[PDB]
Amino acid sequence: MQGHPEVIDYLNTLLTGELAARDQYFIHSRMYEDWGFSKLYERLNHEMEEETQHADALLRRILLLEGTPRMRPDDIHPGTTVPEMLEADLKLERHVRAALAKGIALCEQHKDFVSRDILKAQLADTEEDHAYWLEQQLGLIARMGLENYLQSQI
Amino acid sequence: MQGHPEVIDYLNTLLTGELAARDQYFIHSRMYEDWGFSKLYERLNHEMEEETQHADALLRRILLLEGTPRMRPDDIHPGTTVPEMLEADLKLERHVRAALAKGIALCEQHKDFVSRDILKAQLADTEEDHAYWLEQQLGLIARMGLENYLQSQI
Amino acid sequence: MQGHPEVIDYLNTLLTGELAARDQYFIHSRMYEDWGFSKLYERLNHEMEEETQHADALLRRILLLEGTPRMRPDDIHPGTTVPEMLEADLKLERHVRAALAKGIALCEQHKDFVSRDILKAQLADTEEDHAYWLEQQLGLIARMGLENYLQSQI
Amino acid sequence: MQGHPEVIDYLNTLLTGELAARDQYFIHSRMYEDWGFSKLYERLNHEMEEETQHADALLRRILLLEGTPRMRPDDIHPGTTVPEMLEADLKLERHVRAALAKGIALCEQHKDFVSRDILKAQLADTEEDHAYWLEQQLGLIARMGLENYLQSQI
Amino acid sequence: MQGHPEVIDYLNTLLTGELAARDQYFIHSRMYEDWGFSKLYERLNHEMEEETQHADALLRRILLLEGTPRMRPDDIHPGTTVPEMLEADLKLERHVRAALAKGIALCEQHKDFVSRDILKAQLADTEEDHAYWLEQQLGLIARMGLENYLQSQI
Amino acid sequence: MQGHPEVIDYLNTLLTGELAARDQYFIHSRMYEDWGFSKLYERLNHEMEEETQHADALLRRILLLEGTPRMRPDDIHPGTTVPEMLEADLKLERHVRAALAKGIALCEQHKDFVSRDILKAQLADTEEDHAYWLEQQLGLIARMGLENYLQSQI
Amino acid sequence: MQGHPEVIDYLNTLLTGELAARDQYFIHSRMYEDWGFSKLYERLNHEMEEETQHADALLRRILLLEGTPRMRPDDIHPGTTVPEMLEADLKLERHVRAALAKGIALCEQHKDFVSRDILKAQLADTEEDHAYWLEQQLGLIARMGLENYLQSQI
Ligand SMILES: [Fe+3]
Ligand SMILES: [Fe+3]
Ligand SMILES: [Fe+3]
Ligand SMILES: [Fe+3]
Ligand SMILES: [Fe+3]
Ligand SMILES: [Fe+3]
Ligand SMILES: [Fe+3]
Ligand SMILES: [Fe+3]
Ligand SMILES: [Fe+3]
Ligand SMILES: [Fe+3]
Ligand SMILES: [Fe+3]
Ligand SMILES: [Fe+3]
Ligand SMILES: [Fe+3]
Ligand SMILES: [Fe+3]
Ligand SMILES: [Fe+3]
Ligand SMILES: [Fe+3]
Ligand SMILES: [Fe+3]
Ligand SMILES: [Fe+3]
Ligand SMILES: [Fe+3]
Ligand SMILES: [Fe+3]
Ligand SMILES: [Fe+3]
Ligand SMILES: [Fe+3]
Ligand SMILES: [Fe+3]
Ligand SMILES: [Fe+3]
Ligand SMILES: [Fe+3]
Ligand SMILES: [Fe+3]
Ligand SMILES: [Fe+3]
Ligand SMILES: [Fe+3]
Ligand SMILES: [Fe+3]
Ligand SMILES: [Fe+3]
Ligand SMILES: [Fe+3]
Ligand SMILES: [Fe+3]
Ligand SMILES: [Fe+3]
Ligand SMILES: [Fe+3]
Ligand SMILES: [Fe+3]
Ligand code: NA
Repeated sequence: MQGHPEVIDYLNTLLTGELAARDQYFIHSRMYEDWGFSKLYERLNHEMEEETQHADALLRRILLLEGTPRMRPDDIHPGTTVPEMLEADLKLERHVRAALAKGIALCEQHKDFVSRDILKAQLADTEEDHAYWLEQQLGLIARMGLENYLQSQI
Repeated sequence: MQGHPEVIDYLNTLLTGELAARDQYFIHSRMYEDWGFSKLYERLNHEMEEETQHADALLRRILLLEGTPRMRPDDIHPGTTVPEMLEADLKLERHVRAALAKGIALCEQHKDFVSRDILKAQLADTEEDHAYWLEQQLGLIARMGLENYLQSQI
Repeated sequence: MQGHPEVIDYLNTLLTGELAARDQYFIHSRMYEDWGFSKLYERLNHEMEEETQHADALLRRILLLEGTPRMRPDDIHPGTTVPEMLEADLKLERHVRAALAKGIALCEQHKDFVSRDILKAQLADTEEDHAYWLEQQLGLIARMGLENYLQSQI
Repeated sequence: MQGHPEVIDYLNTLLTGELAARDQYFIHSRMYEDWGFSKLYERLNHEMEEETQHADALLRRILLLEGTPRMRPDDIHPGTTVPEMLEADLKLERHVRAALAKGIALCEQHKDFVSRDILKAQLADTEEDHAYWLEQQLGLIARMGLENYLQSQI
Repeated sequence: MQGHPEVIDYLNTLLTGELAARDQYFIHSRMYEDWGFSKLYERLNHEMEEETQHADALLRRILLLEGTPRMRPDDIHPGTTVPEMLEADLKLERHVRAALAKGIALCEQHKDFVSRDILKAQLADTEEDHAYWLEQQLGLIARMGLENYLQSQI
Repeated sequence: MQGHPEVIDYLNTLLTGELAARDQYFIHSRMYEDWGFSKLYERLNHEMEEETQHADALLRRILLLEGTPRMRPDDIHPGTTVPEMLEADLKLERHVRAALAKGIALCEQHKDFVSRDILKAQLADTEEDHAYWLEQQLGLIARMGLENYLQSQI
Repeated sequence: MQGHPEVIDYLNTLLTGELAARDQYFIHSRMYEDWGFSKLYERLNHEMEEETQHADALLRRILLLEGTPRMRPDDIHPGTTVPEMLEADLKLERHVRAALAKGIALCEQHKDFVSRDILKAQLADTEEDHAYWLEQQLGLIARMGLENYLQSQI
């Protein structure tokens, strides 16, 4: 079934963004492990798998709609310290959140309700799981201090 | 069996107080979880269930005594930080403690010994479980500092 | 992430309504049990738990959106006989249904699609589970008579 | 193997009748459930599955005999109340019974003994299971009254 | 709860379409089995069950909304060869897809968000399961030839 | 119990025909295995066992009726290639089908209803299992070509 | 421990190549599934996981050696048909093979024997698993024809 060219293009924009999110969590999780923070490694490794699934859902939907997926990831922007890395992932998730919301609006306008639902599932993941967890870590650092927070992530 | 109107009225006062305790633990537990303190969430979520059972015991006893339960909760007074929330719950439990003790005295005076025993069970919970645990947390903050205490509640 | 103030306010209106639904089922279920209708007790006790979960979902979403939840329940309006209690719960659910539908429209307008989905889940529960079951009981009373219906709920 | 054109045509008449029986039980069972009579729902849902199997046996036999099955169901005639629905299903089963008996006679005449046996299996189901159960329900309503009968089907 | 007459009417249009889809898969699956293609039989038998569930969801929703379901299936249009049957089912699913999308738009307009969600679930099934699988089979025939494809479906 | 001499004689005719069917499947199944088509071997080996049981039922019935069974099999007519062997077994089953139908008519005429039922069971096996499967194989060869069909039977 | 800058740079070149291999298998596997070749989907999905592990081993080794991993994947070059996709993956694996062999030589020269061993493990995977399997598929297409080969991958 041929999708609407505007929806396919916009799914392709989301796809290169999810491929990038996957890669930024790839490097941050391994950096965390390199420093001995295994709890941060585990969480961001898990989030890398989750972004791979988000990318996979977009890719498959684009193929079903007879589009050609764009496989070049967006640039990533890794941090160099634990607070910079948390902030960099939160900025990325906020960008994804905004992009998914605009995508849902576009899908509704072009009456592509299944693509809309696929983006809504990812939006809920972005807001209630990925971004929220990051806001919490930054909040924890603010409440107990960075040293105590890092101790808790060994 | 018709209870004494003074006992029924006083059980109704305790009931609106327990409905309020339930609700104050509802909001504090979720605030704790919002900030990433899952151990505080778990404990206050558990205490919300316990106040619901205390409310339930009062409600059922009022119905057995052919009274009409008053279902409007007392106002709650949530805190805005972990130490304010602990202090606010301790103040509420101290109020409940005093109210239950006065109720036991009233039940004894009106020779309603089963209602007295129901309040005694709740009084033991209030003093030895709910209030004591709160005093302990505040004591811990005083002994290791707030930052260390918060770290321990992640 | 800061939610839209209009959405947060409206979620807060829904929250005080769910806290009230929870409490009206609290008292009706116990009244049913007081009279010996254990099947009505079981169903409304189950519905009290369900409204507590609906309230919980709203409360958590409001906190995620950086709002302050309003914990005062709306007034309840319990019945005094089995048909009045069924009618009173149906009137409450119809009110909730209308309020949730208006909320979904508001969330769509402010492009808060995750809050919309949370309300849609609750709307489906309200229409297809809570309100429908009540309409059925009233329908049963109409078809076999109140005496037979009450016999069936022992 | 080419069947006798008269037998194939007559199997096709039975087939559109079974497709209709399936559909009339589809709607009646769901109407019963809509009203809260789950025991009537369960029985007629089960009978819908049974008519689907009766239809399936006829359809497959028609294909084996190199005919073309007629898939348009006969008109159905649902009732609007429990006694009308029982009467409407009994009238349909009595019609099926008569049609199957005439079919068995036709198959015997054209020496199609396997098609005869397939109709005999369905005739036994129609008389001893479907129609009999309906006659029993109507008999029960007559003996204990409609209100008591409906109570028993919740 | 009385639904909007325009939504009820449109659900009734979808219902007669699902009853038809169920019946077209009924006959095609049995034709496939008659020819010895058991893998096609299994898949279309499974899809017949799925359309029966789609019909059932619509029927129940119409009853909940106090409408009267229309139980006459749309005409079906079975093929006479494996490629015609695949094409005929794909044409039917494309028609259903378009009809469901228009229905979702109508439900949104009349603020019937639960009926909208029921259609969205069916739309996802239609696009991502039923229609996609058909497009794949036709694609396979194009890539390996009809003879090889038929061999693979024994 | 002495059977009718005409029925006994006719059962004896069917018996020598079943002994022959058993033997023709004996040789064809082993020829299929000799060539490496193990799926054809398995099916015709299974059908040899089934004809042995059909023969056994006739033999025992003849003895019960105090007749003397005729144990000389009819001549068989094996094919020399897979399509000739399928055609030769289909011709044999069509002959058996016709002979069983005439036998059922004869049994009905002589009011030997148990012998009739024994032949009806075998007739259903002949039409719906043995002959149908053969027609299907020949149909498959016609649809995918003989080479592909043979590949599928390895 | 600081690695040799020339080795770190060369590991970084291999890393962007493995990230690309991972992505080319990502898209090809999903394209294969889109067309209904589930065996090709399964194999290339498995190879995507394997390249992710190869990338992960390089990334971690670069961090251990105190380098900064380069996370931008090389360009990929997906095919548009099954033979083009197989050829495109074989060309990529041949490039990886050559790059790994040059890397092993470089590591030996700089006496980084553990990095050498990590590349040797990946080289064995590339030659004996990934590239060999691709050569086999192309060989199969050449021996039985593309149509038969595609049939075998459903
Ligand atoms: Fe997760
Ligand atoms: Fe997660
Ligand atoms: Fe994502
Ligand atoms: Fe998640
Ligand atoms: Fe994310
Ligand atoms: Fe406890
Ligand atoms: Fe406790
Ligand atoms: Fe208490
Ligand atoms: Fe306790
Ligand atoms: Fe307490
Ligand atoms: Fe429930
Ligand atoms: Fe419920
Ligand atoms: Fe609710
Ligand atoms: Fe529910
Ligand atoms: Fe509710
Ligand atoms: Fe049955
Ligand atoms: Fe039955
Ligand atoms: Fe029937
Ligand atoms: Fe039956
Ligand atoms: Fe029937
Ligand atoms: Fe399925
Ligand atoms: Fe399916
Ligand atoms: Fe459907
Ligand atoms: Fe499906
Ligand atoms: Fe469908
Ligand atoms: Fe068998
Ligand atoms: Fe057999
Ligand atoms: Fe036989
Ligand atoms: Fe058999
Ligand atoms: Fe036979
Ligand atoms: Fe492997
Ligand atoms: Fe491998
Ligand atoms: Fe590799
Ligand atoms: Fe490998
Ligand atoms: Fe490789
Ligand atoms: Na082949």
